[PDB]
Amino acid sequence: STGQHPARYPGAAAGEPTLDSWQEPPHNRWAFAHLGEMVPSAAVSRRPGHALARLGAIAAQLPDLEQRLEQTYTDAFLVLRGTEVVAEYYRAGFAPDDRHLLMSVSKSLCGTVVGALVDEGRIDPAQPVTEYVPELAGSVYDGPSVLQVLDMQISIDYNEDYVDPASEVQTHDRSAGWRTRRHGDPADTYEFLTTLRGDGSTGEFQYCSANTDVLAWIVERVTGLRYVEALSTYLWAKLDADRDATITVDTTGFGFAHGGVSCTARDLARVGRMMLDGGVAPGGRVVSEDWVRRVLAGGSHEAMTDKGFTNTFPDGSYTRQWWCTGNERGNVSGIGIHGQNLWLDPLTDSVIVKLSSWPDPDTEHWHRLQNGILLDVSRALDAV
Repeated sequence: STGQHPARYPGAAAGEPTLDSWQEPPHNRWAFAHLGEMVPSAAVSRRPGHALARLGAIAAQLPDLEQRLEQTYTDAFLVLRGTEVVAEYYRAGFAPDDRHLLMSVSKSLCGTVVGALVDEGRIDPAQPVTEYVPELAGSVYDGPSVLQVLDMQISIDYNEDYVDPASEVQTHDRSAGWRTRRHGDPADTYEFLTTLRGDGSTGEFQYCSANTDVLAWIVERVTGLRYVEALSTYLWAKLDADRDATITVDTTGFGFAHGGVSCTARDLARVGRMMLDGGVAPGGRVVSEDWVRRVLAGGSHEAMTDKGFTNTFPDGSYTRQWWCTGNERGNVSGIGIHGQNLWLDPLTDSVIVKLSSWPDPDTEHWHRLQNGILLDVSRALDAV
């Protein structure tokens, strides 16, 4: 009841292959070249133990920076000033070219793909979600505009108490393959999204992962491409990246748009570089100049009532899948749980990538330390 989705390969039936059919023809021609999409898989290294610290450059102004990175469970840290890498850090056991899960920084990448299609005139943010995904009729996404999804200004009954298996947040993970399925669970991410309800009100920010996955669904219906491919075509393939990114997929092959991307720190910085270059990447324009300007400008401040954000950034806001600090520097950031940031410092034409593994997903304690680092590093880049 979720309508047409992009086939896993040319001519594939809906939902095919599954874990139980991938060895059968015609699936197997595709599956034998893509088995990691069906079965958990490990890299077998072609290459035959200590932290790498090349902090520059900023080490003089921040002598204790490495210790501060250790204290916030930093896995990869990179500062791009202009086009130049001016500081790098990677923990022992994590190589410079290793990939790291982005969690909700993935959302900012999804918003970028939507922006690309807006630039092409294939998505109108003023249109209702149901213009593109009619099958969301009868759900909380029946009524709201695409822009309201982009800005996450839709009231949704979405329990964030993860430990409760009944919670929407854990059910979302189970539907998408991030957690073991329970009997009665939705078959895939699309079905889960259709189960969501709300009181109908809009206009106030509510951070909710479902919004990003609806955006990816819209992308698929508009382009006919799997979100996996759209993310490449409209963003990743234009970055001149060192490595492919990866994205977890659910049982239909739908990329887990809201949280499932992994990539290298250096490559993630290329996304920030594109944003600070007015939307243009090495391989071509990604989003319009206007789109970038709107991101840097922020969303409606009055919509933003998340004290977990405004306690630190009183004039903060959220728009188009980016957090906007509204601080004196105009900092904007992608953010994901356990300490992921794609942090933009337009003042110094710099991007800071910090990819981490805090023991906890989201506490005031970790955010205080992490934001202190990002701000101190940003200021260290100012001319003096």
